[PDB]
Amino acid sequence: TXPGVTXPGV
Amino acid sequence: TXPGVTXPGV
DNA sequence: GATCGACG
DNA sequence: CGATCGACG
Repeated sequence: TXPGVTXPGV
Repeated sequence: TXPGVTXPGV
């Protein structure tokens, strides 16, 4: 996720 | 699929 | 991070 | 055609 907590996705 | 019956996938 | 989202 | 298809941070 994110960042943070990428995306998703990427 | 295949082709035939792409891949999967692509 | 959370049973992750977006190319024949 | 196919089949709850399968493989970039």
